[PDB]
Amino acid sequence: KSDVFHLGLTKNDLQGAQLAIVPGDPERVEKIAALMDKPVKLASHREFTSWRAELDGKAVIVCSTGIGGPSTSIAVEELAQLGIRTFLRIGTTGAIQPHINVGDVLVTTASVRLDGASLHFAPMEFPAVADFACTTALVEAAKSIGATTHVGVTASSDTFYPGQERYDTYSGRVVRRFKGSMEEWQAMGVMNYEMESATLLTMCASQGLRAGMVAGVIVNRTQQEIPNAETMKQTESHAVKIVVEAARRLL
Amino acid sequence: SDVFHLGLTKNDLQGAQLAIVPGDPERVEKIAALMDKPVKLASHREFTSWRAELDGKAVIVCSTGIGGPSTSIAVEELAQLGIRTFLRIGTTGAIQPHINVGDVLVTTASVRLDGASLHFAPMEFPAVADFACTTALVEAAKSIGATTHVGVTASSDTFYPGQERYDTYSGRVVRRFKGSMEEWQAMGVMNYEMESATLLTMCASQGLRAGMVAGVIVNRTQQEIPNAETMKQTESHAVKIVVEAARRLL
Amino acid sequence: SDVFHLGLTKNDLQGAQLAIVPGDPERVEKIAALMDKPVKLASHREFTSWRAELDGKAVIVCSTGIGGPSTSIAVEELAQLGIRTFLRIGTTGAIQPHINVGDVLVTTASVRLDGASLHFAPMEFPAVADFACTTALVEAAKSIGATTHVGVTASSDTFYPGQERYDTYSGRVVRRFKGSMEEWQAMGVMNYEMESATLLTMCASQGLRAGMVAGVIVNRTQQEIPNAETMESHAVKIVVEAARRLL
Amino acid sequence: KSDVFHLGLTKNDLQGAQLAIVPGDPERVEKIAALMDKPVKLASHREFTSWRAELDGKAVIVCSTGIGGPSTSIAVEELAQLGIRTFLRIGTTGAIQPHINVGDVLVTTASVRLDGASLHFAPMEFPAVADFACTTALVEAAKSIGATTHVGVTASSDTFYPGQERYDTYSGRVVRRFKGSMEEWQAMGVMNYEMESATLLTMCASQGLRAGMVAGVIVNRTQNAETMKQTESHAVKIVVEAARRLL
Amino acid sequence: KSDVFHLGLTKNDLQGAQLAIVPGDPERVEKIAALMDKPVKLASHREFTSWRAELDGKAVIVCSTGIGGPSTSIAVEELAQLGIRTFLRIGTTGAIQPHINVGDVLVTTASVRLDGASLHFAPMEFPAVADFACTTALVEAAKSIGATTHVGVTASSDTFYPGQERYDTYSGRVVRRFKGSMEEWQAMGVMNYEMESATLLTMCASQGLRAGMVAGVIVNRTQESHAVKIVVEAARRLL
Amino acid sequence: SKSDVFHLGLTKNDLQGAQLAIVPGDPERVEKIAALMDKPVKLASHREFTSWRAELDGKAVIVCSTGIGGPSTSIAVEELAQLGIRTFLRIGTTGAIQPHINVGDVLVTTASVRLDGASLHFAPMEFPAVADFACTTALVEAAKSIGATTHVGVTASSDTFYPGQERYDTYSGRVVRRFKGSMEEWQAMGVMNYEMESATLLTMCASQGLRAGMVAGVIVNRTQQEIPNAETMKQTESHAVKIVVEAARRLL
Ligand SMILES: O=c1ccn2c(n1)O[C@H]1[C@H](O)[C@@H](CO)O[C@H]12
Ligand SMILES: O=c1ccn2c(n1)O[C@H]1[C@H](O)[C@@H](CO)O[C@H]12
Ligand SMILES: [K+]
Ligand SMILES: [K+]
Ligand SMILES: [K+]
Repeated sequence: KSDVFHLGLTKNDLQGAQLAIVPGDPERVEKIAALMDKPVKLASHREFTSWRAELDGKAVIVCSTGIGGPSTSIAVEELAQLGIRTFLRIGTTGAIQPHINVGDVLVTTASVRLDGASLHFAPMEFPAVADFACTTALVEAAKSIGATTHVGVTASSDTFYPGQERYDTYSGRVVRRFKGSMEEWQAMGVMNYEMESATLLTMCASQGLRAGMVAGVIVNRTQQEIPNAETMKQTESHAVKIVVEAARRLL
Repeated sequence: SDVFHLGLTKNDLQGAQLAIVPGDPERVEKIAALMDKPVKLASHREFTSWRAELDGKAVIVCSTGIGGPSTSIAVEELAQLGIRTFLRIGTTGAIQPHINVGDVLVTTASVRLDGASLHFAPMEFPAVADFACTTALVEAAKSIGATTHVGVTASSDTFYPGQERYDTYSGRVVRRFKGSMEEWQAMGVMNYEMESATLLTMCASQGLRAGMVAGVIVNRTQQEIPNAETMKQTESHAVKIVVEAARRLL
Repeated sequence: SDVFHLGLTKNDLQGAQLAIVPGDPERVEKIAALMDKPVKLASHREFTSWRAELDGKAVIVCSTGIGGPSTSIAVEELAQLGIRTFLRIGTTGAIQPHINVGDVLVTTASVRLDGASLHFAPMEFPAVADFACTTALVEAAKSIGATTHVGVTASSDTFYPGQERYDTYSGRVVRRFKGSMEEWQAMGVMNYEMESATLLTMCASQGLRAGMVAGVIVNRTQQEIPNAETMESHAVKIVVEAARRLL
Repeated sequence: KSDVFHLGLTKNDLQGAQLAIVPGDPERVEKIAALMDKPVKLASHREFTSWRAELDGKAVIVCSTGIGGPSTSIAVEELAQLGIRTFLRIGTTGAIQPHINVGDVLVTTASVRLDGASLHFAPMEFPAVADFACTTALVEAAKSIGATTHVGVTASSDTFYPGQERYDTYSGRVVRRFKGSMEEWQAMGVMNYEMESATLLTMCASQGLRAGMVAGVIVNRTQNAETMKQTESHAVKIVVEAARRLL
Repeated sequence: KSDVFHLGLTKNDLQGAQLAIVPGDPERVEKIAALMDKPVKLASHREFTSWRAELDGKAVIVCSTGIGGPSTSIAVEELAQLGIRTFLRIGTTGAIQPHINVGDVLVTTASVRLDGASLHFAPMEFPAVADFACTTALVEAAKSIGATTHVGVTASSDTFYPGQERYDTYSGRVVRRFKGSMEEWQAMGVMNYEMESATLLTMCASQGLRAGMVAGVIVNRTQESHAVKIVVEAARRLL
Repeated sequence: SKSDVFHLGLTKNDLQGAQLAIVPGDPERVEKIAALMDKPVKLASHREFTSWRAELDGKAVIVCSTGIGGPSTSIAVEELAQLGIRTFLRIGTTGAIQPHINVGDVLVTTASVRLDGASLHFAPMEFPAVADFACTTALVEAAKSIGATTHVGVTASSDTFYPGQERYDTYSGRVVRRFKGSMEEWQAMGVMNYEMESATLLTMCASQGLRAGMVAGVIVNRTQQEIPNAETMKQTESHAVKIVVEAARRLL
């Protein structure tokens, strides 16, 4: 029994939930859901793992999107069908600005559309802009936690390699369009790359859905250290604490 | 004297770092008179500039004229003079049935139906407002009890075809814009105006802060032409909001 | 009155079918004063409009302000008012080493580096001047004896990055425009300005006649901004003589 | 532990393999592997589950891509880093031609690029084309198996909904560009919609890698479970047999 | 021998010519040349047939381009290599405005770039604009010949069928882009369709060569000798 | 004057039931391709469109030139399809851009980089300029039958011979921004060669239910110094022509 093609969920399964937290990794779903009351596994199909839970007496969904806009668009669409109206994406990310450290938290106001799925919802002229309420909740939750936060634009790429101008690859080549592109995003003040927000934010802002995006900085292109596992795990839980507190303000 | 178009010098600004940029040169005077020590600085072309003081802090008011090109000149030369924050105040025609004339719109980002924004960033880049600025605008409109709508604005290089107006000399709109208004409407776009895409883009991609607020004068979905007195209170209302917002950003 | 921006009525025009359209409102009166019976009409925003008379015919002078968007407003509403021929007089930056400040440039067509022209025709459509208007402009220029250059113009939505000026706040220009000036120059492009692409496209694609002429106030192969200070009535007298031939 | 960032694989894991079969669904990896000799699990991370097997004494990889071009581009790139030079996508699909029925097998010569990831590898003018040897192998194996086979173009979309012009959705609207697009693909002779091939074929064709695609039609858009299953098993047999001819 | 790859012409063959009249049809070259002094056949390769004649004691070239921008661009480049600096195209065309009649002469000021080759010389933003002295000579020649002449914008298409929105084809299909395009061109005041001017004009205007465009109307979509005489007389004025 | 089509000057009767056409660019090459077949006979010649009929294993086959470029290619293909042709085999010569490809080698195109304008008149840029599988198979097999050294892959199809193939030895010596550094990119992407008709041919056929294939003889290598004389070039041309005819046999 399922009301949607991919997620293997019913409207009944949601228990009146209208907000979902949407990480990329199916394995981070339970860990996120465990921070709320009465966490319970719902379904798991392909890259879509969903759990339901409770915040302040209200039902909340946690569901993975997988990597990239296409699978993200499927989860967002099918959750919307089942009644979700607010989406909070939590992620990890690599920063392209020197002044941003591993451990910091990024809140995305809007994304550069280096994806394709967003164009399936709005013409490129349309802004991949986050919901103001969502962004406010995220920024506020970050501050009441004491996290060092940066708010601004994020480049959202359909690839991990060429679209983020990595040259350490099989071909060692990046297509004309992306040559010298990172230095250009940096000069334009772009904070980071990730791979889902352009699709998420465009498809929501153009369909009367609310969307927010927050991420933990676990690496920095422009820095020379690495550094290590324990801070990456620590920062991750920061962002996770943050997205849950934000969700609390939006219920 | 220092910049080509505005005819202003670094000295004229008095260490001012924030600017309110209306479109109408004739509205500059008024906005500035709402603050302490209003003083006229210059007037060239569509650029009239005044200095004023807000909580003891120098602030500039400078008209942009209609459209991205002249806006982009005003902002650039002001940034050259030290301005880092820009708050646009304007008038708009709502295109959502639920938005009544006299409402206040705060723009988080704009649909880029202009050309000047492309001179700063490729189309993929979001014409997104600065968070602090948008927050200040929202909190000002609320503290003043204005019915506020917060969302996306379609920013057009034309008043007529780009906003799909057919009541014209030619009566035709180019293919790309045939059926575009209903599209924007279905997408939740609040309104049309003609500067924010250039503004938000050129600021967000150059390390400058920008926000925009506007008062609704018309509604492309309602039939009653607005009351000549409501439009006036609304404008002064949007103007009250932008001035209050600037205080938070000083 | 009859229109949303200009504050004009058909009556104000007095049967005028031609308009001279400069950018700066503060020189509308100065152009009007070259003709007979100049009378100010209106002034709202960047649109200052005057009426004059040339060889016993009514002529309008109305400023566009800087850029296609306000130009598109002026042109459209003037058209509603009955204007069918538009002659733009402007200032410009030369990108060819041999063009002197004070020279008169007549534009056959423009490189569309704007956005407003796209609101009238797809990019494939040429931003081309009306041939009668261009002939009148060239013929009038030959009458005056001005050092004149005829050809293509780059029309930009910005004064700075779109014309590849680097002396700016950021000192950077977006990828699209890096090394663009050199390319227009190699293509034989004469100059930069900010309104002709919009004007010529919206007119050529709506059955309206349009001409374009400008005085050089900077050579960009030398510097980004004029000194200047400076101090071309030549282009202005040419646009008036031209309008004379088109009445 | 790992030579790549996502797949969690080292070169040793491939045991010299140069060919990978790439399904989308991580849970179909075992079943495909199970058709070959000495099938063994390798790793599972995110949507990337990988198995190794053997075909006529040669090491073969099966690795899922997840849904869509972005994750696909990661799987292919990292596998290429591990030494894979030939990629065969196996899939399920919905036909958009009236003459293409469920149970049929489609071999894709090239794809309509309705995705974003292909552009990170080559400009839009570049063909998202399959490698000829792979296509030959897939076609010949299908003929060997007796499958009703269609060889041609496929539409590859970054979405399952608007990009395939579905309206039975939360918004009930499809963006301008995709309005009436299905009927156009149909009149152009396009066989089907799926979600990975544009990325897969473009990134391979522009990087000296071989790629091909076969899929089973389980559904027709213009108009049961057990016959859906029996079809997939046949398209799966097809890809495995084609793999043999490419080793 | 030849100094160029396709035309099979030598610089010597031009005898100093600096102006070319460029028809589309190779079979039309001889006819045009025979309206001038001392017409001599030069070469004939692929769709490029070239003659030399003499006009007012000046060497002039007549060279066919074939149909379409690509071969047109080959002929122009290779003629420019041989010293040609001025190109006048003479063509046939279908008018798309009710007021233009078959037998009328059209002079093109600029073209809608519905082609590909023009993009090999300038970005789409660049106008496919004709040279002013050439357009002037064509317009003044038209008066001399006594032809009903319209001056304005031409739609230059890479195809004869779908790009001119013809549906009477094998497929009966025209691609999204060109569905409803003819009516829009008409509403924009576009005069006619043809297939070479966008390329010709763009490549000349962006490379410092002079080009002009004139054509006889052979059909009107809403329902050649003059044009040839005009192009020859205009060539006189440009020597 | 008896033609069912606007340009070609051909009637259906002329085809005598033919359903396949060989479509070279050069009008002068039509006669010589038909000469590899039985009972060849000239049908017509108008503009750059010269056509012959001939027999292959007892079946009527058309040979018709397209002229240089997608526009006249698009006319020749459309009007022949009207006449009944359903399969098109283009044979050309080409300049290779890969060092490993030798002059005299033969290229079979699986799909083309669309550096043309005519293709867009049949399908948006997203659509692949891809060859029919049967035709490509026929050409590859035929290449083996003849014994040619064959490469199969992607071709760059450009609307110009000069700036679009990044040639600088020109009147202007200028190459527009889009094409600056393009040959090096195509090379890096594995593209085999440049030519000027295939993007149009392949797109219009693949998006209109027609079959099309592309084979070419390499008469020059852009990466190499030495340029072969007409003798070895004519020799190359012969091989490709033999291959297109042999390939046609398998498609009848
Ligand atoms: O380099 C120059 C010189 C003059 N102009 C210019 N660029 O653009 C034109 C603007 O409308 C206006 C802005 O200065 O004046 C024109
Ligand atoms: O509608 C028309 C009518 C005539 N022409 C045309 N389009 O294009 C020109 C081609 O060179 C050639 C193709 O028929 O003839 C010209
Ligand atoms: K995925
Ligand atoms: K203005
Ligand atoms: K040709």
